[PDB]
Amino acid sequence: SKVTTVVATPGQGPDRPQEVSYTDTKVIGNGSFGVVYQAKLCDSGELVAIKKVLQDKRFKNRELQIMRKLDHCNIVRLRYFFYSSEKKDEVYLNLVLDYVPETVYRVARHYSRAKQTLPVIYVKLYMYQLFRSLAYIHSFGICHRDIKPQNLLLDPDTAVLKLCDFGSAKQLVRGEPNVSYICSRYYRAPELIFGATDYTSSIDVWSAGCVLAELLLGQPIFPGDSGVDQLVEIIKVLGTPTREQIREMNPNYTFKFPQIKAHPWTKVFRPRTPPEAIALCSRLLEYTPTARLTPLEACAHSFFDELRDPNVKLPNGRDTPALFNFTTQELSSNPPLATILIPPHA
Repeated sequence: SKVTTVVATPGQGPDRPQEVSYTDTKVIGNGSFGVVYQAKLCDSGELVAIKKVLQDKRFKNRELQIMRKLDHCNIVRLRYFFYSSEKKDEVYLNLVLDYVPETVYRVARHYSRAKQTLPVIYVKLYMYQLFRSLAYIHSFGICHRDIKPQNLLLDPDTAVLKLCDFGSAKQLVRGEPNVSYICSRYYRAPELIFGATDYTSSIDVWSAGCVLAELLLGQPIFPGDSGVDQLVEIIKVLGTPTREQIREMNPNYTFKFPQIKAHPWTKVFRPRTPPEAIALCSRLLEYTPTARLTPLEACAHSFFDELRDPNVKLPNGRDTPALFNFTTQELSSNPPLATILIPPHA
């Protein structure tokens, strides 16, 4: 019934605002983040998302500034943004984003409620796409700081994955400190749990490594409602961290801990799990942050060879989505991998 018309600046490109118009405005959800809507652009009939947060008098919005610098097919694209007015005599930023209809969390839960596990092909597609999006944003020095299944949108028909929510994202610089209260419960890296403030982008990776294990296992790998609990689940799997490992994570703590041996990664997963899946996990979920693979080194991992097979298709008969359209930016961390990341037939 209702057509809202606004004058919005576009996400990227030059600063030249246009008349955008939309209708069918539904709440998708709301939380600490503010409110997220769905709506339908009057022109294309194309669906979009609108994230509405209150705007600080004092400062320019961080999430906005980051979103404008980003363009990559595995990351929700900021189409437009505008300023408007639930709390009166005050100013709201509105980000108009790509709409993506599912989330990994919901899909994962669907498979779980049905006592089944996601087919490994879908794990392979999704994790690979997530590892690219990190590869990209990390190359700008930007850390997302809140990797978890809910922030992984999906189109079930096209198998495209898009990372979302940059509300916690920030650029890490060596020698600047950073607040250690930023990851979500099951996915925090140990350095964070221990309250370190000299952490690096390798936190985003430890999280992905949790998302992987979650998808293979059908339930969270390192659950717990307290730091202590999470830490005991971690030690159960990785074994007692050494002195050298603790210093690498957080110097101020080098507590004592329970002396537990490592339950070999092969004994952690269901029996017909692929060993490359396991192999990958073990290199992602490392105590020492510098020992963790980088996101690009992940994409080039064996687990992902099937995606580079020239005959791969989706179970529904369609082609796999863009997997190979790397840019110079994405590759800057380590350009030789192109020889493995871009396969003969692409």
